[PDB]
Amino acid sequence: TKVLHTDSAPAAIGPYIQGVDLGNMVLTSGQIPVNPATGEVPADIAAQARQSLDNVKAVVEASGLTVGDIVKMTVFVKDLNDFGTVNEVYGNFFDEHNVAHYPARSCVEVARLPKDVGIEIEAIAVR
Amino acid sequence: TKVLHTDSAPAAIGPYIQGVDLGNMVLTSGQIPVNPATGEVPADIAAQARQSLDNVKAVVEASGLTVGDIVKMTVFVKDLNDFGTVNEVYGNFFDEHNVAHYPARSCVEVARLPKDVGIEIEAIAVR
Amino acid sequence: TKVLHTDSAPAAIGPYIQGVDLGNMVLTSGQIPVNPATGEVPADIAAQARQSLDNVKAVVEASGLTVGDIVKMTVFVKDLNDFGTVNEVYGNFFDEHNVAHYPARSCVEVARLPKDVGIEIEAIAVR
Ligand SMILES: [Ca+2]
Ligand SMILES: [Ca+2]
Ligand SMILES: [Mg+2]
Repeated sequence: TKVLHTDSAPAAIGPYIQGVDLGNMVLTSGQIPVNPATGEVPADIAAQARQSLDNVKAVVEASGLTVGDIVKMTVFVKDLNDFGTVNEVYGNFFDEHNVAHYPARSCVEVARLPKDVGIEIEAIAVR
Repeated sequence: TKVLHTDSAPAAIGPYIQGVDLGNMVLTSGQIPVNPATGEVPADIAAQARQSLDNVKAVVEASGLTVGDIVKMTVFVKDLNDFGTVNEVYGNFFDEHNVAHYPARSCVEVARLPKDVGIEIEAIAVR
Repeated sequence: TKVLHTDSAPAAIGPYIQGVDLGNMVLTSGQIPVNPATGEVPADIAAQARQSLDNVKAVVEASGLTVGDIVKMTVFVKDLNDFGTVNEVYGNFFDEHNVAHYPARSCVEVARLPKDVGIEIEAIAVR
């Protein structure tokens, strides 16, 4: 087991690590749309969706793996009315990374997220 | 890793795959109560719980595994007040498949689900 | 695979097991803050958080592993306004167990939890 840490994902400010490498599998903590360079969250959902995805990417890359190694993700959103926009950003993100296939996924609307963000994404990648 | 696909589960009409086979473990995407042949969702929760479970079963079976190979399920519901009905159907489904033991499970009521369905279920199975 | 059972975690009263041991990984069912000795749930969120964590620990210990082997946990809460208290208890718990590092984590506010509890936690541990 190895702790994953990267300055390209929001700093772990609390009792948790950004992600963990189990050897054959990598698990990331749920990533909120905080910009790692400023500590701020963009106002619009499209930008938040892309920021969370970029954060997931940073944690996965810290293990030496790539976006294409992601096999499952869970997407928690604050409002499914924005699902069209989130899916568009989400699909485009994987397309832009030239992945062989999209990962398996679960998506649900929650009552609230940390810092009142509109989305949180956790992922599983395999080596 | 291998992509899982079956006509017995709702077609992936978004940026995701039905499930993934990691060799030792199989992970399904969250399955909603859509009838794969008609694209329709039954009106009552008992029927929806049944359809989602059948969908999960289809994805797991696509890997060559069975319902008895499921080790963990996460059940997201729209209403814990229907938990009596959901719990009945859930237990019945596993009993009908003559499993040695029920899987580990987490159940929570979410704020909303894709397509305004009443339940979404994701599963982990092992070979 | 092996079924995990312990009298130190709430009794599985339904179609599920407390946890499962897959050999290299242990998965616990979501643990609610029920005190296994009395069957009661404490009123305050701090007590509930510690009770759920102790229940998770009990399931993990039933496999032969320890708190230090926990690598990922998902924390579902009924109210994020109680998150300062939950993080406090959560960090204190791992600190008291002298873990080398905190595990990866995802935290979201749900609409409702079984028995109307304020927190539910599920964990993954590795051997
Ligand atoms: Ca496009
Ligand atoms: Ca709602
Ligand atoms: Mg109701």
